[PDB]
This record gives sequence, structure tokens and C-alpha cells, in this order.
Amino acid sequence: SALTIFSVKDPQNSLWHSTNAEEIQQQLNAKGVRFERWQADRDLGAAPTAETVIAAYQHAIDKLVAEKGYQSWDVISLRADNPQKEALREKFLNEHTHGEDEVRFFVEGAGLFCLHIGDEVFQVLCEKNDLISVPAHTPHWFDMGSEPNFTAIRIF
Ligand SMILES: [Fe+2]
Repeated sequence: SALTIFSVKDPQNSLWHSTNAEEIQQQLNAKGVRFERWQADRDLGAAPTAETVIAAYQHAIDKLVAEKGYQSWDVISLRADNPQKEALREKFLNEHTHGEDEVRFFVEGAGLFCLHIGDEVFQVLCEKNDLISVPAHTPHWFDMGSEPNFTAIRIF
């Protein structure tokens, strides 16, 4: 719901910062990044799992991006009753990239998605409200800082 882009020399001095539908889309698409707003009106119950959240927003993946054979979709949820929430930070906080642009849609929970393109650091908040998809060759990392639960959908 927000986009920030400053020079690599000004990391704390967020120079350009704005949060608008056309504004976030113009900045994202202007860099070859797709962006859309999805409606999370599908209820999977109180706790959202990967298999269910998968079958429900499954029909939404068909309109997301039609290309290649799309191997499959997966979900990344963190539970507080699983000691793997602490080690999972170094596990998702490292740089991981693929040679194909993947898309991620959050249906339950919010995560801070940071993008790195050239000498600029992008800071955009992600919520189960809309959707975000970055290009291949572009590294992305999730912001943990804590052990909160968040449901995400990966398609590539
Ligand atoms: Fe990825």
C-alpha cells in the first residue's frame, strides 16, 4: 500500500515517497514490474493452510499470468507453535533469485517486500489486499524482524 524509492546514498532520507493506486502502478510498471488488486473475499476458515488457500485462489492464478506451463504454486506460512520461526528468519532473510519473474499474492497476513533495482532501494508494504510481481534477475528478500504469521502464494 506504499512505495518508497531513494538513492543508494540516501537510505534513511526517503526522498521519493507516495502511496496511490496509479502512483504505485506507474512506478512499478515503469520498471517492468506488474501490479494488480485482488479481492480476498474467499474464507478458508480461521487458520489458512497451504493446500486450502491454494485450491481457493487457484482460479485466481489462471488470470494472474498465462505463460509457460507454470510448474506449480506454493504457500509460505509461519506458525508460532513451530520453533522453526526463529531459524526461518536466516532461511528467508538471505538473497534468493530465479531466472524467471514470479508473482506473489498475499491472501492472509502482510509482509514487507523490499526490491533492489540498480542503485536505489525500494521499500513497499504488502498486504493481503492487492498483489505484487517482480521481474527475473531481480533479488527479493522478506522483512521478518519478528515471528508473525503470513500467507503468501508463489507462482512461476
Ligand atoms: Fe522468489
